Amino acid sequence: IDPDKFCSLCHATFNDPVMAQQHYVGKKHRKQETKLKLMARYGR
RNA sequence: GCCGUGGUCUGGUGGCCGG
RNA sequence: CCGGCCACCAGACCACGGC
Ligand SMILES: [Zn+2]
Repeated sequence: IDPDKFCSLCHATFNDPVMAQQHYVGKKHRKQETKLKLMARYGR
């Protein structure tokens, strides 16, 4: 089953089931949110 | 010079789907 | 066994900031 998904934190779109889950628990996403969150939080 | 994120590329493993 | 897909790990390259 292929459920469309989107990684707002990385601007990446998903098509495959494992394609999404694998990325959500990945390195290039967890640390990505860190820099993104910092930018948004510091942008005030 | 190193450190942290990001992106592509290079190699190893696994899963999703079909034949 | 083969093909479309993602992650994890390390290397090369570059942008930013810290020391
Ligand atoms: Zn992500």
